[PDB]
Amino acid sequence: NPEYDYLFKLLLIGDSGVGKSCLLLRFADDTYTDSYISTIGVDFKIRTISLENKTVKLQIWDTAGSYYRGAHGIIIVYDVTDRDSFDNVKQWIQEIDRYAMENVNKLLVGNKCDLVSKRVVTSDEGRELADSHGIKFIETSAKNAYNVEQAFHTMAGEIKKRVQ
Ligand SMILES: Nc1nc2c(ncn2[C@@H]2O[C@H](COP(=O)(O)OP(=O)(O)O)[C@@H](O)[C@H]2O)c(=O)[nH]1
Ligand SMILES: [Mg+2]
Ligand SMILES: [Mg+2]
Ligand SMILES: [Mg+2]
Repeated sequence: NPEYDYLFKLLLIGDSGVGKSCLLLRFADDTYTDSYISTIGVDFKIRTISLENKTVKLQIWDTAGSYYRGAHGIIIVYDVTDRDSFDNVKQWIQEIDRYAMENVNKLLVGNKCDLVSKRVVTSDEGRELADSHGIKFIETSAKNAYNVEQAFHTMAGEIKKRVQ
């Protein structure tokens, strides 16, 4: 009996400091530290999930390579407390659309939503950007786990719809 029905390669991209590695560690290991992480110590993380009746193995990178790793899905992360990281999403997307797989799936993530007093990008602004690009949007906090599992499951769900 085969271990899994599907293998999906996922890449997290976005400006330095937005929480890409923290999002991965929370999802894959259910850990979080405020302490600086230069490297997670491995090239990628593996987690297996269930989608309807299918077992899906997720192979996830928090660093670019090929540059986009032949990813089936790309999670674009900004920090809701950092306006520059949000504006730069426009550039990340532009590069994905030109240089990643032609029909790669995309998800917009606004991270650090636990920091309500430091927020400078509204949820509505995040949603507007995602809508303009025809992609889904989710706000997360790696710190308290809010929406982290949902973000990756949502990404997997979008890929599955495309590959059947
Ligand atoms: N308050 C809060 N801080 C976060 C969150 N995620 C990451 N951080 C902080 O942001 C820093 C940068 O995160 P990191 O994962 O290294 O960002 P990366 O450069 O995109 O890989 C971390 O060291 C944490 O201090 C979050 O969800 N909430
Ligand atoms: Mg990192
Ligand atoms: Mg700027
Ligand atoms: Mg800058």
